[PDB]
Amino acid sequence: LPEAGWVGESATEPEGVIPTSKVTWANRTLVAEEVAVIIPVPEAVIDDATVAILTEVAEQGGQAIGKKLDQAVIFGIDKPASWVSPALVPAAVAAGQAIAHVSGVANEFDLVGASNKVAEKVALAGWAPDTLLSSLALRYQVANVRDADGNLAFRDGSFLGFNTHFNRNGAWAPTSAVGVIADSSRVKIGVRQDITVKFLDQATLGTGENQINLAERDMVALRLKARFAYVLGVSATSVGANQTPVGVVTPDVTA
Amino acid sequence: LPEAGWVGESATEPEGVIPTSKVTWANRTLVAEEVAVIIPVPEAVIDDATVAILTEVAEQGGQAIGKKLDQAVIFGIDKPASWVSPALVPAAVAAGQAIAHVSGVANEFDLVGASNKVAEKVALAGWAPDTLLSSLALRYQVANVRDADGNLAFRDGSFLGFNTHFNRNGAWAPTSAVGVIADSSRVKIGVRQDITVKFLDQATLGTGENQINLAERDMVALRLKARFAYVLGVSATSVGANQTPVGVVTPDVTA
Amino acid sequence: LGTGENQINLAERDMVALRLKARFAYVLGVSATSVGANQTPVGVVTPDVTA
Repeated sequence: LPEAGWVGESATEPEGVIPTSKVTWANRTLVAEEVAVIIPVPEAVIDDATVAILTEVAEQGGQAIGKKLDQAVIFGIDKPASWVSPALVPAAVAAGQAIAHVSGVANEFDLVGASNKVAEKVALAGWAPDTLLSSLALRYQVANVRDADGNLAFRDGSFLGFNTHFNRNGAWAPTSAVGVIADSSRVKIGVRQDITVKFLDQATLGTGENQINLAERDMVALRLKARFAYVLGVSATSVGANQTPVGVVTPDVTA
Repeated sequence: LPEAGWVGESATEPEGVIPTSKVTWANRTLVAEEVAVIIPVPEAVIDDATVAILTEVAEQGGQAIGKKLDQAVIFGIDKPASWVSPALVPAAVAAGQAIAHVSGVANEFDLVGASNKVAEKVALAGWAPDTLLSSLALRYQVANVRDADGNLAFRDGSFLGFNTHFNRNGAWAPTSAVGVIADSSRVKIGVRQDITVKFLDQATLGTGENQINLAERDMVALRLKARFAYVLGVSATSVGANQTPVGVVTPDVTA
Repeated sequence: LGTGENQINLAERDMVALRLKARFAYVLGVSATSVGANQTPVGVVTPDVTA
C-alpha cells in the first residue's frame, strides 16, 4: 500500500514537501503437478472373476488420487516442491491464525467458540471467512456439547455464515486440525488434467530385480493419472501487506 | 452556567442579598491541515501494463489518505499540532469517561456491559450517545461471550440504539480502544478540500542526488492532496460546565 | 525555480507562480546637425553637491 503524510506550507523548510510513495504488486503461480498410480493384476484373475475387477480398480484408484490431493492442499503432506503457496494448515499456523479447541463443557473455546475466534482473526486480516473444512467428528461433537447443567448447548445449526465441507476420503489429519476456516475466494485449485485411465497389457514396470514385464507374466495393469495445481492468494488488503486468508482450529493435547 | 440561591428576606442580614452570578462562553476552532502523497511511475510501464495502473494508484492513494484522517481524529496518531481539539480516544480518557472491558464470563463489564456503562457516563454528562465506532472484533466477540453455564449470551439485539460504524482501512488501534461511543451531533469534520488529483508530467521531485526530473526520464506521477479539519464540541450541558461528548471502552489488559 | 539550497520544485511544494516578461530596446539619435558632427540631443540639470 502507498503512504500519505500531513504536510506543512513552506517554500524552504523540508516539512513543506509532499512525500513520495509507491504501490507494488507481486506474483502468485498455479503450477500443475502430476499425481498417479499403476495397479497390476494377472490376466487369468481378470478372466475368472464374476465382476469387472478393472472397473473397481479404476474407481478405487480415482478415490486414492482424490485423497492425495486433499492431503497436499489442506495439510501439506507430500506437497510438490514447485507449489510455492503454503498448504492451508501450515499457512494458518505460520500466520498466527491458529486457536486451540477446548473440549468438555460449553466454552468460549468449544467447537463453535474456537471457530468464531478463528473467523475473527481472518476478518481482522481484511478477508471474508466463508468456508469450513472438517472431519465428520465436528458434526457429531457440536450436536453433543453440554452446558454446565448438562443440557445440549447447540440444539440447532450454529456454523451459519460458513459453507461446511466434511472430508470423507480419509485425508483428514485430526492431530493437525479440528477444522480449517478460509475465505474461499482466495483459494483456487487448478485442474490441468482430470483423472484418466489407461489399460496396460505390454508395458514394463520397475527395473532390475523388481522388473515386471506384463506381457510375459500374463498380466495387465491400470495407469491412473491427473494433473493439479494450488494457489493461496496471500496479498495486501486494506488492513496491510502480506495477509493470510485462512485460519485453523487446532486440537488441544490436555484439557 | 449561572447559580441561583434562596434569599431569607432582610434589610440587614447577608441572607437577604440576592447572589450575583456569571455565564461564560468559549471558542472551538476548525483549522484546515493538508494530507498528501506523490506516486511517480515510468510512462512505458503505464503503456505496457495490462490494467489502468494510474487508476489503481489513484484509488490506493485515496485509501491511504483516508487512513491518516481516521488515525488523527479517533486516536490522535500523527494529529496535526494546529488541531486544538483532543482526539476522540484521548478526550474520553482525559474526561474520565473510559471503562475497562472485563473479558471471560458475561458480566456487568463485558462488551455489552461496558458499552452500556460508557453510554450512561455520556448521558449523565448531558450528551446523547448515538454513535459507536469499532473494528470488526467487537461484532465477532459479542457473538461468542458466554454465561456461567457456557451458553451464548446475546444471541441477538446487542448495540441497538447506536449507529455502528466499523473501521476497515487499518486505522484502528486495538491496544487503545475496543470501541468509542459519541454524541455525533458534537463531532464535526471540516472538508476544506476533498481528495484532489493532479497528473504531473514535467515536474521535478526531490533535490540533488535524489532529484527525479520526470520529463527527461520519461516518467509521470500523480499528486493526491486534501485539506481536513476536526472539532470536538466540549461545552456546558444542562448538567454542568465543559462536558465531553465521548466515552471509550478500553481493552482488557488484566483478566 | 532556482538550484541547490534555493531550489523550489513548485509541484511537490503545492505552489504556483507567475512569470512576467517583456523585451525592450533604446536608441539615442546622436548625429550631425547644421551646426556640426556628433551632436547629443539631451542635456541634464545635476543636483547641488556644494550648496
